[PDB]
Amino acid sequence: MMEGKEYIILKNPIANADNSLIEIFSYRCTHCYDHHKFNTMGKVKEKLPNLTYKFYPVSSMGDYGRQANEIFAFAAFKDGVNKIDPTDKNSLTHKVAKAYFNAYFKKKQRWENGKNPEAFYSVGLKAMNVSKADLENFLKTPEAAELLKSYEIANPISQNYGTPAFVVNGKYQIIPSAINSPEALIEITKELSK
Repeated sequence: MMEGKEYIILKNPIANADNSLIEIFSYRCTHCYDHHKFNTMGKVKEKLPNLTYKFYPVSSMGDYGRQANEIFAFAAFKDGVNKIDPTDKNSLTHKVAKAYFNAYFKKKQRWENGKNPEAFYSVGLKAMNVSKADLENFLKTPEAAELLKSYEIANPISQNYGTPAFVVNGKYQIIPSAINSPEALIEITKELSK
């Protein structure tokens, strides 16, 4: 509960993020994979059901960060329409992250280092069971523009301590040395979110 020990105050806050825990992550981030395997954010949601939980991908990370942002924005949008929390293991967000984490870390896939975005999109499109056209049409919408703009802030936040980064109410990033357990993450989030 002390600035500079458990948390820092972001110089610029995430817009529209009151009463929320947001995980800034990358598909090519190993600890992000760990936190997905043990569904950390889902554990927080269980103990703090009334917060909003989001995942902000980091477009500046990986050869395909910019394409991943599109796919995750589409998953977030659809999870929203479907009223499934993105920390739910049945969400499209979770299914998409699982597929990319699996591909990147277990299969050591790199999709030709940036030269084959079609193969990269396909992992996410298959995971969501939608077509490339669905994605192209989503990307024409204002809802897509808003999600993709909101994700821009994940890039400067990721430079504070790397990924994953945990941001509460859009204003405070939990300092990673303070997160010694999901219990600690929950306690800190509960303190910072009131």
